[PDB]
Amino acid sequence: MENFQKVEKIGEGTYGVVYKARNKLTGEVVALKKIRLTEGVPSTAIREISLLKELNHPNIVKLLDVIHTENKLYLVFEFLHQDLKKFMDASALTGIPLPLIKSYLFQLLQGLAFCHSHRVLHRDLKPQNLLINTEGAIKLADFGLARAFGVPVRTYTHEVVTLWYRAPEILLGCKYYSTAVDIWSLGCIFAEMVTRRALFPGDSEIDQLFRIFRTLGTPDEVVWPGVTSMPDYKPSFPKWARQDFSKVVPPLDEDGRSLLSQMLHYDPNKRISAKAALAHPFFQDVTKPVPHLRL
Ligand SMILES: CCC(C)(C)[C@H]1CCc2n[nH]c(C(=O)NC)c2C1
Repeated sequence: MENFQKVEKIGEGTYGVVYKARNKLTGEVVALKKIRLTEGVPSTAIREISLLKELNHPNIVKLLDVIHTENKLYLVFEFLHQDLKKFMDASALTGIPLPLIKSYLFQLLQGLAFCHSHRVLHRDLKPQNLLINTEGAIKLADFGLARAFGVPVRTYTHEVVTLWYRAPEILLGCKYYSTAVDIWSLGCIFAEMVTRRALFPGDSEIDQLFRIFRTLGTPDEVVWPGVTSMPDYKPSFPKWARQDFSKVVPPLDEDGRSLLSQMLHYDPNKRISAKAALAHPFFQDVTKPVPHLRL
């Protein structure tokens, strides 16, 4: 772009670099993602992304514009001041207060209920693409399209993609993702906010898969019909017994643990939907606290 002045690099996104930029004309502060395209223009991929501009909801970071020019694809996002990853790190000694964790989870599920009702999947939810503001809101950002740009083994910067929040069906090679993959990721995020430690910190696809198995038990046809016929399932997978759930997220009350267990069901069909999750008793006393943010 030429109508933008970089303020600082927000990071090396999954497709390109992201800068905090000022719209030299409007004075608007935005998050600008630059995706390098090499020759064959991704018309399909480009149209999918563009439709995301109509996806407007209080818990979704607004995609202001999508500019394809000079073999580059620019995504202009509304700017929020901090991501959940940084907030979680900054809250590591004291932990995020439960009422705030609950508020964040509730809002994220409202956001997912919204995109899912519009047939939009995120596919790569993680603390890094969950953005928060001073008023207590948290918003989903950077919806992916495995249906197009697939899933680059490594972001444009040769950087390692995090597998910690990946649903088991994706790891087992399912060709078709369902909205259930986002519920799984959010469940993992919820656990992390609660314990202050990643639930399944795998450093490889198989390690990711096995860490899940070690905690939730190796899945079989009883809990997950069809699992043994999945593309990457191997009858040789070690058979781990399911761990007592009270050991998984200790500080969490029973309502929180029951909701989490439902978000982490192996069978995508048994996994709770965002809509049903919003009705869970865990949210009976949900409120909207203000986070203490250091910007
Ligand atoms: C790949 C796009 C990512 C990096 C997730 C951006 C999505 C949109 C966005 N808006 N603000 C921020 C921000 O980080 N602020 C401090 C972001 C992050």
